Amino acid sequence: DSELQLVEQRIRSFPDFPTPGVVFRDISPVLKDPASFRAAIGLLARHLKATHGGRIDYIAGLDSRGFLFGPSLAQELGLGCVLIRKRGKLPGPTLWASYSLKAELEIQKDALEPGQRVVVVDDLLATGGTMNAACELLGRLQAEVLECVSLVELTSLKGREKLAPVPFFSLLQYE
Amino acid sequence: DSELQLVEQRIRSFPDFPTPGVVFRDISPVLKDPASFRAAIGLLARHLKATHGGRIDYIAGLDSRGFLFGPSLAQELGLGCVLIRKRGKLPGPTLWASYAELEIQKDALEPGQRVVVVDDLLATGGTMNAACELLGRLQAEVLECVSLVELTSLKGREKLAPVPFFSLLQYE
Repeated sequence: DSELQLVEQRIRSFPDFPTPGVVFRDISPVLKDPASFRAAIGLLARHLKATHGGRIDYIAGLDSRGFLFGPSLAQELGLGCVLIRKRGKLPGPTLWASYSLKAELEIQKDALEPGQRVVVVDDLLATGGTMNAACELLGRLQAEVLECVSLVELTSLKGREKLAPVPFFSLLQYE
Repeated sequence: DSELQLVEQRIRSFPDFPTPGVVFRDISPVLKDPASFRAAIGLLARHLKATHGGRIDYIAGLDSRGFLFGPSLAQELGLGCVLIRKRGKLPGPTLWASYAELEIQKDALEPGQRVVVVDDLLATGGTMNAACELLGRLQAEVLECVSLVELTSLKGREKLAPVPFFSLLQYE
C-alpha cells in the first residue's frame, strides 16, 4: 500500500522518551509532509466510510495531538468535529473524567445530543487511558461511540482490549 | 462577506470566563459546523496566497488550539505544518522559550525557510511572540502570524511588530 507507506516512512522513533526503555513514535513528520498527511487522513476516512457508511454524525478529536487530525478527518467526511479537552479550558457547563497519566479530560455538556453517533480520533493509542476517558464522557452525553481510531497503536500495552466493546482501528502498529 | 458571516455566526461569547469581566470567544461551534470550518480555512488561505504568493514554505501551528487550524490551512495551501508545543512534549533535541514555555524540534525548519504562524486567537500576544522568537532561533523567516480571532483592546498586534498580523474577526 503506497499510501500507508507514505505515512510509515514519516514516523520518527525516539528511544528512551519520555522514559528509559520505551520508544516514542513521533507523528510530527507526517504533518510536515503534505502528501503524508493527506495519505493518513484518506486512509482513515476510507476505513470509516467502508465500515459505517453514512452513520457517523461527528468526529471527536482529543486534546492535543488528536486536534491535528480531527478537523481534517471531519472535513474529508463532510462532518463537524467536537472537542474533548484537558480540564479547565472549556467555557459553560462541563463533564470531566480522570485517567492515569491523574489527569482529566472535559467536554461541554452541550457538545452532543443523546443518540448522536461519534468517532473518536487521537494520534496514538498506548495504554488507552485517554481514549477510555473520552469514551466515558461521550457515553455520559448518551452519544453512541461507533469507533475509536489512531495513526499509531502500541500493541503490547493492550489499549484496544480496554476500549472493548467499542471497535478500534489504527493505521500502524508497533510493539 | 457571506463566508465571513459563516464564521462569525458560529463564534459563541461567554461572559466572565475565565475570570470575571472578561468575555471568552468560543470557536468550538466553527469546528462543529463543517461549512463554517471550511469558510475559515478558505478565508485564511486566500489572504495568505494573496499576500505572500508562493513565498510560504510551512505553516506553524501553536499548541493546542492552533493545531485545530494549522494542518487544514497547510493542506489547503499545499504545504506541510510544523508544530510548536508546550515544553516537555516533543522528543529529541529542541529549543525552548519562556513567556509557561514553548518548544520546537531543532530540525523542524532549516535556515532561510519561510513560515506563517497560526493560532485560534490573539489576546496579549505573548504566545505568538514566543513562537516568533523560537522560529527566529532556527533562522526561519516569519512572514506573518494569523488567527481567527483578535482581541484588539489587548494590543497584541503591536507586540508582534514588525511581523505582520492578520485576523478574520476582531472584538474589543
